[PDB]
Amino acid sequence: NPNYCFAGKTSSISDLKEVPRKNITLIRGLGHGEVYEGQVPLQVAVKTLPEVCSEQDELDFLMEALIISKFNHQNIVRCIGVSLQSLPRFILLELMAGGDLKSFLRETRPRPSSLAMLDLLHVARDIACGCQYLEENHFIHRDIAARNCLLTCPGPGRVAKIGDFGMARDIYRMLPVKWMPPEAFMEGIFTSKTDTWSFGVLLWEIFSLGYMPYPSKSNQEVLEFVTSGGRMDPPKNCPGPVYRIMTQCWQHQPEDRPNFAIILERIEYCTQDPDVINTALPIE
Ligand SMILES: C[C@@H](Oc1cc(-c2cccc(S(C)(=O)=O)c2)cnc1N)c1cc(F)ccc1N1NC=CN1
Repeated sequence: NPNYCFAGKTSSISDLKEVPRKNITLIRGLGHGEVYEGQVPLQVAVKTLPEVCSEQDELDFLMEALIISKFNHQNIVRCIGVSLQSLPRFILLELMAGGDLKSFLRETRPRPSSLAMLDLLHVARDIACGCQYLEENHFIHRDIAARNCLLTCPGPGRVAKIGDFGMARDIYRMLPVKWMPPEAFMEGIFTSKTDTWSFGVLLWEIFSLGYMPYPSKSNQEVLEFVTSGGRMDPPKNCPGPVYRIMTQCWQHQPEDRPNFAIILERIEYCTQDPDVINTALPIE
């Protein structure tokens, strides 16, 4: 059984909370291996490992379990436990009834039939807080993007959390190029400033209300665009103060990009600014 180290502490499969299979009930699919809504009553999202898999897939699954179980922060999805001693094997996560952030943005965007700038700034703050936690614990996420974030509920009290760690698990042992800084896809150098760049792209995703980054551009086109200094324009109706956070996250030199403490400070300032939060989002 392979070990996992986070924050200088070492854990193993034995440290995972094994939940008796008989105590676990599947309710319905949530999409995808496959993920189900379940009960243990505690509501859970149940990630499954296909029984037809390689020994490598099984190690990947175990490592994902260790990674999430060892985090402790309000903006990172909780792991209730695992069921690894029955097949198919389960990882049990906090059920985020709001679903993934990218689909939420698409589905909840203002129309003649609702969201405000403050809703978006709150999502941004939430994820930035999670990223700050990762940064201060020297963990590089490597794939900070709307598709990897979840919401506790559809309504105003929603809290956003980072909910997937598959890329980080792979690296611990298909590239998200549109979310990566120049030194990452060029030299394969990763640091906390890698996540800062990605957060800038997530910020664009959020204030565009769920558009794919670099509209009309392919991966290689983005690679060449970003490498030569190209940056995305502001999303429709995006306040200048918010766009300026994005452009700071996308500084070419990693040292010129803000850490997440500074990012959080800037998001907070935007939230206070009436001219920012009084700005209406577009209605499609
Ligand atoms: C592993 C999975 O975890 C979850 C999904 C949903 C969740 C996702 C979508 C919709 C709903 S719903 C129908 O209950 O509103 C709940 C709610 N809680 C989770 N803990 C997940 C984590 C992410 F960070 C991003 C996407 C997903 N998936 N995987 C398969 C589907 N989403």
